[PDB]
Amino acid sequence: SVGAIVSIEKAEKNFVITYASGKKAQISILNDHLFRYHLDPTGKFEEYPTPNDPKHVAKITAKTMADYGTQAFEQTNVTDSGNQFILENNGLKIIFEKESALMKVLDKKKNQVILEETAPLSFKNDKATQTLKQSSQENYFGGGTQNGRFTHKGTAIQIVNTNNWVDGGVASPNPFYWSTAGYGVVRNTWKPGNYDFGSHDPQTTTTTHEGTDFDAFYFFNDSSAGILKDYYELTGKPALMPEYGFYEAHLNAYNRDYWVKVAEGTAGAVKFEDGNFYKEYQPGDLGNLNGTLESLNGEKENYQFSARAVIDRYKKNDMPLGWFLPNDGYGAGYGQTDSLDGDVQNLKEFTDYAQANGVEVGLWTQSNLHPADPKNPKKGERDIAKEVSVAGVKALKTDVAWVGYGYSFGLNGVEDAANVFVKETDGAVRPMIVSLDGWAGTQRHAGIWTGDQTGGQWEYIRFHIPTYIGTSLSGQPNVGSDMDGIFGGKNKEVNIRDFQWKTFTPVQLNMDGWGSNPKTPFAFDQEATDLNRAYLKLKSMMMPYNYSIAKESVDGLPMVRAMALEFPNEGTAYTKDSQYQYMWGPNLLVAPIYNGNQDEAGNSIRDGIYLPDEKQVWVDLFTGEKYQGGRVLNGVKTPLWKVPVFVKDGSIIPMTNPNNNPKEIQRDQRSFLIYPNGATSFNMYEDDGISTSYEAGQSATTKINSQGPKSNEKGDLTVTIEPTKGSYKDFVDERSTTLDLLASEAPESVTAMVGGTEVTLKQAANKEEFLAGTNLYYFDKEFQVNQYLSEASGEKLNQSALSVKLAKQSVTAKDVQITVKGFINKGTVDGGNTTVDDQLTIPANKTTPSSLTLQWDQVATSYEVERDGTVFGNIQTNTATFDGFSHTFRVRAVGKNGVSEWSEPIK
Ligand SMILES: CC(=O)N[C@@H]1[C@@H](O)[C@@H](O)[C@@H](CO)O[C@H]1O
Ligand SMILES: [Ca+2]
Repeated sequence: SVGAIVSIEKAEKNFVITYASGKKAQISILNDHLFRYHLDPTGKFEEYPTPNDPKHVAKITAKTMADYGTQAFEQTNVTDSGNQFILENNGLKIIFEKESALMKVLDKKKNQVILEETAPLSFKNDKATQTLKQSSQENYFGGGTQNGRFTHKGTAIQIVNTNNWVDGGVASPNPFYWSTAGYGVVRNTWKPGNYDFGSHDPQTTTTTHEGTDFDAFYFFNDSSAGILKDYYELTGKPALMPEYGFYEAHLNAYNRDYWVKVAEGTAGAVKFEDGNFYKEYQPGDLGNLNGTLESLNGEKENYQFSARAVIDRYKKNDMPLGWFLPNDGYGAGYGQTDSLDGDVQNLKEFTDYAQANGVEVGLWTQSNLHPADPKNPKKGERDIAKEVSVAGVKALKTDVAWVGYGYSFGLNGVEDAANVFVKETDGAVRPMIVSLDGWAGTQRHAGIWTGDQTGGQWEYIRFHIPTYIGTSLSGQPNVGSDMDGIFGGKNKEVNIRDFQWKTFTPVQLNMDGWGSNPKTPFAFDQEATDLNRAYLKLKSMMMPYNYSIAKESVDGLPMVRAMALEFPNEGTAYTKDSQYQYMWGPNLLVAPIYNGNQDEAGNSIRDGIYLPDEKQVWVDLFTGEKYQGGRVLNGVKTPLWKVPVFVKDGSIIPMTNPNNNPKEIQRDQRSFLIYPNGATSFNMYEDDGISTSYEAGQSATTKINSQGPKSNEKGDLTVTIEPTKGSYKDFVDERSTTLDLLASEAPESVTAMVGGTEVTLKQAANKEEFLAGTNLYYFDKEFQVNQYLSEASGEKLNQSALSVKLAKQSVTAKDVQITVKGFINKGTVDGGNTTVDDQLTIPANKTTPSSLTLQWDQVATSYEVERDGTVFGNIQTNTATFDGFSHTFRVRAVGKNGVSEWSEPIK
């Protein structure tokens, strides 16, 4: 081993620790809350760990140690205090016991010990292991894409390039974890590892990587946003996707296969527009069969089998479509010429057709992106420089066949590809790369998709929700996956539920040609197709809210937010009670349907809807039905048309007109859906949607403020839109403004100031008059947040809103202030009254490996059971089952006038 510390000297640029064994480590102070520790037997102490291949030159760190400056180091002292050596500055006391050589860190502003070694660094069996104290309330996140998982206390996770895309695998590892205690750690290695968060000993956390040295960055911070910002300053801020990357893509090969005319009901038969059924054959599987060769452009008596025909199908079905990959398949290619240049020209023609239709082109790549000889290529080589500058390609997907060796391979490849898009375009195209097999740093270039799974199975949704949440907790906000899987299909219900929740996620890939049916939003019956569209249109309408939380994700909280990120004071937000839900940015709680459980009316039964905060009203997005938080709801009846989504009362949600791609967005309009509740605020981000210029200041922000009464209360409402700050290519200064304000009664008065001058508002007599004029207001009892969903579901889904339209104005030179007297948005709050009812009798009076069921005698319009101090409600009968254990059970009844006293604790 290492032995006692004999000494810690302040050398020129770092602190040099000398151990009894003669082994040395360097501590580098980078800022007042971040330090590198490196124990290097070699004594070389090189800046960068050795990659898997010398040609791998992409670095884990995006900022060199020298770019952090010497100041923190200058303001760090080393003292000998008898039993300890101590390094101290304004941020950190870093304390080493001399004999044991154990390190602990005190965070000075908190005046707490955040990190404590409980056993020394071990180098046994060509592995480098740290051992840390784990506290009873300490929770852990990170590791990258940890398939099926986000919260790691009491578990071990593999920091391994597993190439396992299902539950329990790691699609994209990251040697980065953090503690709720207030520390994050990056291990400065390309080597695989294993982190054990007290799987067996719950007072001990061990972190192991293969190899012979120990190199790590420790950062301390009092907020989850600050931990990620530290990881981001260190390894790279996430890339901001272009607008189009938030829209569903279509991925398939259209250059390779043959379609053969077959009987309806033949296995793999697809109906085409000519009324006939065809089966697809790879050229190797065709044998003696007669079929039609596909092409990208459908120029060879083959149009319905083309890539263009798919773009035409998305248009005909009125489905949003952002981007298209037409070479996604093994040996597919993107042309049928005798040359790379011939092929690039065929791709260019497909790109012009796609762009005419508002769709961008990407390429899949199973290989290196450059010819052997760039000036003299071969047919069937790749040339990303030409694909980009001749053919106009803007996006890339990295197949496992390219990046599958993991670790340094993927980051080098993605760093390379990203640099090519920006240089070849002079920054007119920002990177849009979807990858996997990532590492620390990947997020600065690429988002991830979760790989190959089977859809049309509820497990496809169940495992994916925590997958998304953990990837985002690991400093990768750009996360996505196949729409209903690359394999399987034939389950309408699962197909509908997949589109539903992926509305509130970054990247949606229609990964076509391997499944039990085509992979499109229109693969099922009219009902599925009409719900799919409703939910894709809702995403398109939410694009201003979506883009603003994406900008926030570049240097802050990710877009998919673990409940703990938005409610850090609630135990429930940190555990598996939060594994199947999340906040989509600040304002929406998404609790997807993930199983086939139904009542006798055919609705899905949704158990375990965690609504945080006992003081907070939650509003059903679609219906307006209000719910009180501090509770987990069981038995929430969800029909097929619906996915459980609740607005945080107080929310401001920037919206736009429904659209099928970014060029259909009306840039001379702006719209705000608002749920006034005290004083709330939003920062709307925007830029040119496509270039690197956002990195060089070419963006604008608009700050919106709602200053209204409390949930369900009457008062003055003042909505303010502050002057837009910043500019960018094709910025539109002149815009008309809509406010939709959820309200239960017609208001007393509505006035407006624009840049300090009144604007006379007339009251509309009807919806038609309101939607035709401006400088108007209107109390609308038939306000439909999503008309497509009203019409798909067969419900009106009418809410009451106060809607306010202002004429076009300069958003840069003039603010907006709307004032509403007699503003109220009131409905009955479910679980609104938790006050003891004296007149309600306290409730009177199947075990498996870990599923306890509890029963009692019938008082009460429902009951509530407290399960280890967590309140489960909406229990509509006299039994309830609690599972997912390795516990205590107080119940109470619920009448029309509050609850009963809690029964005594049962075990
Ligand atoms: C993990 C992975 O690479 N999956 C891909 C799948 O997404 C697709 O690109 C397919 C070719 O159509 O090849 C697979 O290798
Ligand atoms: Ca094909």
